[PDB]
Amino acid sequence: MEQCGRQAGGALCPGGLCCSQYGWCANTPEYCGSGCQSQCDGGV
Repeated sequence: MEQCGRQAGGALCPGGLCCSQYGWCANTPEYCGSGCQSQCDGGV
């Protein structure tokens, strides 16, 4: 799992993954919902 956002110098997730409020990359509501830092729409 890649890191992102505040927790990784502002980095975007690879492969259209959502960056959670904790700075981890995945595509579940826990990552793409409230607090999502980037690519919250899956990179559409």
